[PDB]
Amino acid sequence: MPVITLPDGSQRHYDHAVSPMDVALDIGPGLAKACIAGRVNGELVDACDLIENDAQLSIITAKDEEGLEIIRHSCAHLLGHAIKQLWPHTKMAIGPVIDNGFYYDVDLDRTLTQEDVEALEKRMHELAEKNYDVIKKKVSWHEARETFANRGESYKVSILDENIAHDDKPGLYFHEEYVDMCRGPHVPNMRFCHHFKLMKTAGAYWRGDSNNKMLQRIYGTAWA
Repeated sequence: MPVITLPDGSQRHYDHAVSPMDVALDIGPGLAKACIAGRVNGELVDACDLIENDAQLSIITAKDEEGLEIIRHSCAHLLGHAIKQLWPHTKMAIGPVIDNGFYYDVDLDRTLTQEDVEALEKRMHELAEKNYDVIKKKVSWHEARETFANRGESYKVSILDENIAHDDKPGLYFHEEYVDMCRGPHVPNMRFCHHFKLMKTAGAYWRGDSNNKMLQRIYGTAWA
């Protein structure tokens, strides 16, 4: 039975857990439509994450700096969704947000040409424009590992094996048939990710170790 307090001091008593999106909808249709994520007791969370206990809540929109960052991060997932359709054998490594954009390091046997990059961006636009919902599932370390092992995503499995505590609960984000992993937040729907472009590609050793495989880094940027 959380008591939710908004920035303006108004309070909402609930007798069941509610998500930032649930509260946004209770306030108005416009706020719900603009909602990208939320901040609960100082922590950024996805719009679908349940608030079990009392908390200070604010709704994050595309007008917030945090919203822009989330849009950029989700565009990295979009790149994964698209590249796995074009070259299914591609393995996804790390795809973070950077100052003014994002990138994704990938393992594929095709040395990407400019035409390949353009084909990748075209597919990203086609997919984002379908305005599909991003489905989040909080899972155990073991469920996350199984999910990526079944997809043959060895780099994601390596991140779980070496970089994530076994008691951590990774967040899985489903983009239709594609799945990625992150602390997020991520957008609730791809309608928020229509403005982006891919830029250049470069090389980057996996884990910065020259003993490892040289991956291809694909850079892009996105905006509100």
